Amino acid sequence: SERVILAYSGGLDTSVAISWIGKETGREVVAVAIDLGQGGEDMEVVRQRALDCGAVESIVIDARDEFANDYCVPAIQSNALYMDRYPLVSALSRPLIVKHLVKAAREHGGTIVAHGCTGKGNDQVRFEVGFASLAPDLEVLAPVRDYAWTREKAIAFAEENNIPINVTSPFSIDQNVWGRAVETGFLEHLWNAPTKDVYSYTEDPTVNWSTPDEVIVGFEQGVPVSIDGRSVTPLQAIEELNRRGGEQGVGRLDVVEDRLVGIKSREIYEAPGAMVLITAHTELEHVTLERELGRFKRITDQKWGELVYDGLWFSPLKTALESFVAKTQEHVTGEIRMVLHGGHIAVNGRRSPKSLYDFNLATYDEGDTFDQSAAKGFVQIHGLSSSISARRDLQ
Amino acid sequence: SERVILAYSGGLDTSVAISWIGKETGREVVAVAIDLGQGGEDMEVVRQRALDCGAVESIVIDARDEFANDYCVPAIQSNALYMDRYPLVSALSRPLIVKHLVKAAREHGGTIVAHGCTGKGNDQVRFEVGFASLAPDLEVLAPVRDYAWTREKAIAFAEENNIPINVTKRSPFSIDQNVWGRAVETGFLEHLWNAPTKDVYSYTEDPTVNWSTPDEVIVGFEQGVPVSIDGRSVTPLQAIEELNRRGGEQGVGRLDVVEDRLVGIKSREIYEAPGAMVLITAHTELEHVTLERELGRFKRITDQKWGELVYDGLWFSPLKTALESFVAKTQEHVTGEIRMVLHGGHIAVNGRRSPKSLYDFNLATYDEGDTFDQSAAKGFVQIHGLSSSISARRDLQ
Amino acid sequence: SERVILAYSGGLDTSVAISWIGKETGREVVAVAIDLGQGGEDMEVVRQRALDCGAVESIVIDARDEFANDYCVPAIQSNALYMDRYPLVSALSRPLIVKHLVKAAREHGGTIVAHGCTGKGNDQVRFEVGFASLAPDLEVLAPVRDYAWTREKAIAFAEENNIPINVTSPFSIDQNVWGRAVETGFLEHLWNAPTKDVYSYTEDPTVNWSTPDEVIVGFEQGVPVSIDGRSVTPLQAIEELNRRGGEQGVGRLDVVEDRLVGIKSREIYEAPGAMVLITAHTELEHVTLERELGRFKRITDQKWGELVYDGLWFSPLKTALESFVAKTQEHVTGEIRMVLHGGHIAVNGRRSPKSLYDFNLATYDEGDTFDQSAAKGFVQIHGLSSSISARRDLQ
Amino acid sequence: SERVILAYSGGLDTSVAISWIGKETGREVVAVAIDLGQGGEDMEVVRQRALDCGAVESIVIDARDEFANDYCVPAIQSNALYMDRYPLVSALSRPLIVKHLVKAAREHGGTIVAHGCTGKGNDQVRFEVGFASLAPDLEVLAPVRDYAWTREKAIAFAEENNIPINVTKRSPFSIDQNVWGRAVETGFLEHLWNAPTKDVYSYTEDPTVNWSTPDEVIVGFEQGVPVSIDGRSVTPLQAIEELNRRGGEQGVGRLDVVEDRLVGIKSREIYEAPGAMVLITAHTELEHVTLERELGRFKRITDQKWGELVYDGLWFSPLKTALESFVAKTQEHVTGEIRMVLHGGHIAVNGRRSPKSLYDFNLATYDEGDTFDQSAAKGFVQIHGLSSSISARRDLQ
Ligand SMILES: Nc1ncnc2c1ncn2[C@@H]1O[C@H](COP(=O)(O)OP(=O)(O)NP(=O)(O)O)[C@@H](O)[C@H]1O
Ligand SMILES: Nc1ncnc2c1ncn2[C@@H]1O[C@H](COP(=O)(O)OP(=O)(O)NP(=O)(O)O)[C@@H](O)[C@H]1O
Ligand SMILES: Nc1ncnc2c1ncn2[C@@H]1O[C@H](COP(=O)(O)OP(=O)(O)NP(=O)(O)O)[C@@H](O)[C@H]1O
Ligand SMILES: Nc1ncnc2c1ncn2[C@@H]1O[C@H](COP(=O)(O)OP(=O)(O)NP(=O)(O)O)[C@@H](O)[C@H]1O
Ligand SMILES: NC(=[NH2+])NCCC[C@H](N)C(=O)O
Ligand SMILES: NC(=[NH2+])NCCC[C@H](N)C(=O)O
Ligand SMILES: NC(=[NH2+])NCCC[C@H](N)C(=O)O
Ligand SMILES: NC(=[NH2+])NCCC[C@H](N)C(=O)O
Ligand SMILES: [Mg+2]
Ligand SMILES: [Mg+2]
Ligand SMILES: [Mg+2]
Ligand SMILES: [Mg+2]
Ligand SMILES: [Mg+2]
Ligand SMILES: [Mg+2]
Repeated sequence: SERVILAYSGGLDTSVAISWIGKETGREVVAVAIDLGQGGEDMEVVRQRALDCGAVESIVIDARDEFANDYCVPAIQSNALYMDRYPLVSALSRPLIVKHLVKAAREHGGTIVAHGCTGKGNDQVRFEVGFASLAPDLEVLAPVRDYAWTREKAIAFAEENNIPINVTSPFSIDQNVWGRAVETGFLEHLWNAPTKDVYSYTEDPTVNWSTPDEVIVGFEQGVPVSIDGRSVTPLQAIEELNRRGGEQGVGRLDVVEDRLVGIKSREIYEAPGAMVLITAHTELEHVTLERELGRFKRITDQKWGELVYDGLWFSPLKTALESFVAKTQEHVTGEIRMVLHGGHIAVNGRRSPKSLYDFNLATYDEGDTFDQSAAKGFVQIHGLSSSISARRDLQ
Repeated sequence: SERVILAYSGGLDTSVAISWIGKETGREVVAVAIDLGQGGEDMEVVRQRALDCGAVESIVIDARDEFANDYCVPAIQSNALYMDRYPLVSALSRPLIVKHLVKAAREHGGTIVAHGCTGKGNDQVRFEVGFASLAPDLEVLAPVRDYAWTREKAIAFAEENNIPINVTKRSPFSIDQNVWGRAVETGFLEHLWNAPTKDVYSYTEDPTVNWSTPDEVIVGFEQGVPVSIDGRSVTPLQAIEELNRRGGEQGVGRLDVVEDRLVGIKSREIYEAPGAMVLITAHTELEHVTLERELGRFKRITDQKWGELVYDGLWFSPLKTALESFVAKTQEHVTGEIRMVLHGGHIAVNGRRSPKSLYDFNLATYDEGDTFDQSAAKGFVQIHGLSSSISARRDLQ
Repeated sequence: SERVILAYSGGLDTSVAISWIGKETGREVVAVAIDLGQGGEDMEVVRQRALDCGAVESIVIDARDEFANDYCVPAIQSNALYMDRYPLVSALSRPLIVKHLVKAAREHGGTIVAHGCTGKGNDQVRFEVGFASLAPDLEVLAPVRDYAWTREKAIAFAEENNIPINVTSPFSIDQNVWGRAVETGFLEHLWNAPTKDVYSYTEDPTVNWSTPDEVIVGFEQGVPVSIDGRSVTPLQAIEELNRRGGEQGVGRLDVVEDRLVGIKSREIYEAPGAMVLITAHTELEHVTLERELGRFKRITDQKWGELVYDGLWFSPLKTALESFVAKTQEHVTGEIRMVLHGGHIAVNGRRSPKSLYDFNLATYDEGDTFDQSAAKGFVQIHGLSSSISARRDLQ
Repeated sequence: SERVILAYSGGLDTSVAISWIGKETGREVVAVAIDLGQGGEDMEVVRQRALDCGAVESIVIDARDEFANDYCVPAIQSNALYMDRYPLVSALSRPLIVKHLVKAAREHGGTIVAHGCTGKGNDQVRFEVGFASLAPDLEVLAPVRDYAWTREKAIAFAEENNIPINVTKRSPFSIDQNVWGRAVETGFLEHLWNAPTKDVYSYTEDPTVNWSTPDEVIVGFEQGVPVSIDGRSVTPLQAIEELNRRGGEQGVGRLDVVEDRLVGIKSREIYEAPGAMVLITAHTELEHVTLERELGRFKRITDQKWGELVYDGLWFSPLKTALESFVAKTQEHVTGEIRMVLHGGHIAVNGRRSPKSLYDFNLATYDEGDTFDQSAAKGFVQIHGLSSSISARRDLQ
């Protein structure tokens, strides 16, 4: 029916965009809001807002389990830490939102999709490269980037058209079950430290002095499946570790990162459950993956994180890396014990039915099975090519 | 006089090895003890012990500053973390010991060098590849690996040959320590479900002890070298020692790692490296402010490779040497200060400043001073996504 | 029955080894000879020789198709060129020989396997790492390396025990359907050029002046499946291109390579079919694989070739790379036209039903669909981070 | 005087662009023509044409040696082959043109630089990223991409404004050539099942022509720089030109490539680069003789990355610059001679010699002089294979 399908968050800009897009294009607007565990307002209140702001149809998709299962678990399996710091909090959800917006377009006669991203962020890239890969036939509208859009203009438009919207905190927040990101003007200066007011997912790391939390996280083929012996879904694992890590101030990040669009920016993140899961998963790989496979997998972990940050979730390199990763995870099964305390994650135990750790090869005790007679010859040949090079250097 | 040059630590085993090597080879032994900040017994007491055990010469080399400057600083510049966990505590010192043992051989007429490493560790590799690179003419003697030299054989030899040595009780800990960090291996910790207890720690206090007084510290670098702490100029050795103290008081740098040995097996070790972890963390944060994006992405690859080379006994290899040329160029503008809070066993960055910053407030900000030209973005996104879009179209066709 | 299973090539050393191993160990010997297309003597003549030299059982395994399908085709799919020169001629067959020797051990009550490799080559590594991965319970005997073995000693042993064996050319040859390797004393000097006598698989590149051979090689999901429109099996593809490439002197290689055991050595190879197949497969990937996937796949191609050279065919990194490769090959389907002439392979045509080449995006003709309005903005942001770095450098 | 500095090739389009830019901007134009060995019209004829078309100044820079020394030699040292096919013919010259255009701007009071690249090629990127790095104060004008400047608009403008220019017939070939190689694009070859015909070639003869007389050539390097041919000393430019001639006579360096443009599309191009391919082939062979194994493995990674950076318009990027520091160290011992036969369009190596060789005859040989200690091999194999053996055991358990 030649609709515009709007990725709808419930905020001022996308709410005004509904009738603004209607006027600019002459088309009806279907609002699509995704529950990723962002909390705050009930999703029905968001759904209703889009209707009151002129959407012909307004839908909520509960994608929390899908987000955990199909986006967060892959990030865990590639130990994804952008800059070796950031578990891709905002980046991971964008391809999922894209997927559902395309699906909604097929269902509701949409020929255009729209998003409210700005022109100096990464999110525009993640949305628009995604749309171009999944549905190039759809026109993509970026009203906030491409149409001389300002808050004042949006508010003036809302006033002129009696749009029922709240137009009344200096924090720019993005949160979901995987983590929370905070931008504020004060923190754009790199010598300014964050204050307690920036935080929500986590308690101050000083709170629980005599009550550390020791937790055991179990994985089966790279997927988190248990906490302290209790079976859990991936969403439940993330939520429980968000709570337990958050109570210990774990996962507070303060990062200067390279945006794909050419600039550095400073951001604050809270990602307690994510950091516990990625740390544990890494420790389990050290127990279950052979040396040279592990060395190379640190390269593919890094590449994967870059691809997803760079808006290339749907790229063929990312997809092929997933086939590599799936094979590596076959035996990544076992339990990792960590103490959560003081904002810190401290591993102190591992066990695995797929362990490559061999006590008898490692021990000096009576059970020692390592044949040391091999070592002299190994060292001689291991060192030979660089020895020959050194001789030449010195000649 | 065709001497044996012994890498001498002062321990019972290598002490009795001096006398034993003398009888078994008929050669004179020169003991060389290197001060790397291992503490323990005074070096002169160590030096004398070798003499009393039959060494014809016994020397001590104070290499603490050389170690910090020429080994620890390179590790900082490559953010060296083996397994992404371990800043190479025991690995770093080995090439420096090799260098000095070779120098001692040339000066004291040595034709044989000896070490006390075992046959299932990495240190044998680091020593012997080093010797093969720096001085292939020297024969290498490894009594522990190749001639079954044990504590028992040593205690027995010293009693049978009336060697004036005091036999110390056996420790449950296998410990290697220097100014850069401390490594602990115990039988109990060979079981991966056993957690360490407080008795394995020495360099660091439990995080709970000084919990009430978090320590905010500023570390300054110039061209990738640590040069100041809280505004005070320091040498690299002083930087390491001060941050060992301050991080140690906060329980920072406690590591518990299952690592891949080059000799094909996994093993579990405890490390304490408070100063090293503060320096490497701060250095990494400073590179995020001062190195361009794609240079940074590739340097994480070379950082990893460098750590592997040094772990694998390849400090002197031509790839390691060539990576150092790459690293030196990258460090030219790695100058600035990083502010961190040490608390709870954790290092928390909360500030950066740099006269070489690539951060541009006006390009990043949303305030009135915003200079970012957003008109470029639509086109950038179209072309950045185009090759994968074409691939997707083919996939779906 | 506590047998030794010998990897049996039919030569002097392994023939004498049969009764020598029998005396040294007191065990019966099962000889296992693999047909990899090495030609020369009929395989039955080889089988019979082992019996006459004292083997209790002697078997021939015809593994030519298996070698092509399961070892050569993976090498094609990773464009495997060691040193960017050598398509792993001798390296590829070793894991296959290992596989069949282990199988024979299970069938014939073998507790020991034996091979005739020397101590300064790569082949000992490929055999023994393979045995250690597939069957660590088997003792591995290396009589030629570990038992003070010399040709004179072997001949003296044969004389003393009346072993019926030929004990009478200075070439050290290893050949199979994938290629031919030649070692000779004269060529151990790097300023010595090879003479015509070193060659067998290929004609001199000067022969066919006015009769070049244009060939079309077709692939389906990375597997060679046609030549000049004719369907072929992978073995048939290799054999036909060996012939056609060989007639044009294609695939003559002269390489200084790094052995895993620490030394450089000089070797001559003939690999006409292999080089045609790998060249064509590479050209087809340039047509069918997206840019950044191709850039990364050149890294995995190199790593794969190193792993196989280094005796790590069965390693978990190699196996995981195969999962990566399998995904990349999904659309590597199409035909590559090349001229074979003068020792050279010259591509001059491609076609593919899975092509990523878009004529209309590339052309300047009337059909041009490239939107150039995007380019200014792309260049501005692509260049921004290094521009900012340059500004800092210059300040 | 707020001049426009025009990267001037001498072609019809940019010639009329001079006059057109003058009227459209009211600014004076300075034309800068760079001699990179493109041949064709005499540079002074080119220089004069710009003046006749209204340029206030017209200069010619002979950059042939600078190009060989500072751009082609780095490409040789990184064995630069884009797609593992293309030695960057057109990509290499762009940063050198940028440098000279910036220098000309400073000298002649230019505030604007202009180029004639299109919006779907790589050259726009190489020019504009270059300008943004070297001289961000300069405005960049791109008439072809941004102001619809075409041949037709040029032929029309020159007739309407009485411009004293001779209008040459359109070529079916889009050609870019310099001393390093030649690139040809034709409509016919935009179809991937069309083979090139003899008329697309110029730098090289058909391989059949001189088939009866194969050319054996020795190329010598010193620290990775080509310095001799058949014993005769040469400059890098002389090396390139001589091997262009000798390889060209044998049909060497004919390339036909489907490549990935940075702007997201594939395209098909023909190249002729006889001298470049001989030099890069020889340089690679020499590294196999003079660089240690693991250094060589990693350098194939940096070789690939360097070629990508330069293709992608990132010659001036800090990763490229840092890789150059890595490369310089690797080249220290890349000294020696490589003997090849040029014939049949093919380059066939058949000899190497080097005073810095890592080849050791006695370690390799099976003759009586054999020095390889085989007793080390069994142990090496046991430990080399151990981690994958343990993994296999777990897999099978
Ligand atoms: N949960 C969601 N469901 C649907 N669309 C979403 C969701 N989250 C984000 N988006 C889309 O992503 C765009 C960018 O997200 P964001 O950076 O959160 O901007 P916003 O929500 O529009 N403004 P703000 O109130 O500042 O967060 C939004 O404009 C929406 O179009
Ligand atoms: N500071 C040093 N100066 C000289 N040689 C050293 C030094 N530290 C270690 N070595 C050498 O390295 C070998 C292995 O180190 P280590 O594992 O510390 O052995 P050890 O000291 O002999 N045994 P232990 O008493 O248990 O520490 C020693 O046997 C010495 O040969
Ligand atoms: N086709 C095969 N079937 C079985 N075993 C084989 C085969 N090819 C090689 N081998 C084994 O691989 C070992 C090394 O191969 P090679 O280098 O060919 O040595 P050889 O054949 O024993 N001596 P030579 O006559 O010089 O080739 C041989 O000794 C055999 O044990
Ligand atoms: N030798 C040179 N000296 C100066 N500027 C150059 C030179 N070669 C190329 N350029 C610049 O690079 C741009 C693109 O190169 P090219 O593709 O050769 O364009 P053209 O020469 O204008 N068109 P054509 O006549 O078809 O070759 C040219 O328009 C000039 O601006
Ligand atoms: N505060 C925010 N809204 N941040 C959104 C982006 C977060 C992070 N910089 C990313 O690119 O993924
Ligand atoms: N406890 C010890 N002595 N450890 C020494 C070795 C430490 C560490 N595993 C290394 O290889 O460098
Ligand atoms: N002439 C030979 N037998 N060569 C066998 C080995 C060939 C090659 N150097 C490899 O390691 O694979
Ligand atoms: N025919 C041409 N003018 N080609 C110029 C570009 C050549 C090559 N594709 C490059 O990007 O460097
Ligand atoms: Mg929002
Ligand atoms: Mg990493
Ligand atoms: Mg010690
Ligand atoms: Mg043979
Ligand atoms: Mg390669
Ligand atoms: Mg031109």
